[PDB]
Amino acid sequence: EVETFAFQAEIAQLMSLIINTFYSNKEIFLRELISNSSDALDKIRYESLTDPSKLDSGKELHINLIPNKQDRTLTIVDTGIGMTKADLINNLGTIAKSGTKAFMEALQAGADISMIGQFGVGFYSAYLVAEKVTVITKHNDDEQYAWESSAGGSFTVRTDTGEPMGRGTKVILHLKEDQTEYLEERRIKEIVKKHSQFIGYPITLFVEK
Ligand SMILES: c1cnc(-c2cn[nH]c2)cn1
Repeated sequence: EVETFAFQAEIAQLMSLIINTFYSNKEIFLRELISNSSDALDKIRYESLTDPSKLDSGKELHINLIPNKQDRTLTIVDTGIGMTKADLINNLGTIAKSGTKAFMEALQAGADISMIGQFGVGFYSAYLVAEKVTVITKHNDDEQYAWESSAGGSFTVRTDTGEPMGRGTKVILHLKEDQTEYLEERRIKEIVKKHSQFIGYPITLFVEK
């Protein structure tokens, strides 16, 4: 049972701009997704300070980077607070309408795409390198759901029957054919060292057989 939704016009405009603008510094997508994971881990940590049972779904707070050259996917896994179904539909827990508005005024006033995270819509930088993005998420107050979009103005939401997560979010980047450098160990290591050196959670880069 798959539900198909239309993006708000402003968000469709944001994704088309990310996809169509010539902009070589694509590597910032990873910084933005790791920063979102860190924000999500901060949220569940804060809730656990007054209610330890919030971590019954998983005590470990971490970020895993899982490249898969056979599937041509880069997966970013975190054990943060996760998102409800309502969060997923409402632009993955962002204020993307007003964030896009501010972002696009900044771009016409000197800014470049690498500053997207300052406007709260850094998730959509995934489409710098991915032709399709799948988001699997589990919030303590909801069931496990799968969000998916290949842009084109629509996204889908369905209950996820796959591997249970416990709690957190898994962003699966189905990479573009010419963006497979982000599956190489030394390239991922370089980007993490360059842009995410002060993230306060363990970031584990998985290796492949
Ligand atoms: C990218 C975008 N959003 C997230 C997230 C996780 N929990 N809540 C929001 C993670 N990575």
